[PDB]
Amino acid sequence: GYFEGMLIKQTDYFRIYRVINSLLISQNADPASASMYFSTFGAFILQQHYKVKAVPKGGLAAYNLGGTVLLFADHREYVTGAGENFHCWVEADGWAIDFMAPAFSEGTDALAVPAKMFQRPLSAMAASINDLGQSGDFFYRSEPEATARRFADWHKQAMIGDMASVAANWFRKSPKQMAASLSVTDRDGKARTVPLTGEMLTGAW
Repeated sequence: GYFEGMLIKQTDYFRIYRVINSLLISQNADPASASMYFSTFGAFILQQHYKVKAVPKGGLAAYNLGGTVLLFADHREYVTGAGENFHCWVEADGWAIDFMAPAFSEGTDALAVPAKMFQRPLSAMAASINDLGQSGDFFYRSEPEATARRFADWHKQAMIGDMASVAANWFRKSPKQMAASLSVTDRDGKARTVPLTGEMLTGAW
């Protein structure tokens, strides 16, 4: 209670999630693509506002969330997802941060996954997908070749960099007072209003 020990305050983590979610929502992205935006835009915001090296990574990811294991992998003969089960996260200043975590309720049906922050030391990582016995446990296997290929066409898409710029400029550290909505201009020169999405967000894994 006497210092900020985590890389980012919980409330600011939620600000980041809210900003990225607000920019993405119109895109109706699949889970894998969504994680790519949460991880790259999150990393960019961390670089720009917190002055830490923050690196998006992807591959196989698994979490114990309140007793249920969420597994971003394909089952075969588990392996790294060849499709929509691929998942990205951020590694920054030793911290594992998954800015997508509040969105884990979607697509999990019976698992009834709550929306909470995921920000934990990488040094706390479990040994495997079979070592996830406690809520908040996580396991990652980076697949750098797969990650590189997944992102291969992103540099050709000017809109993505434009959205990242908007994200970094929308985010402010608490308590400074963020715009409720922004006017965003596309490459055609046309502007649209993008509002902050409106979920109430509490809790940490």
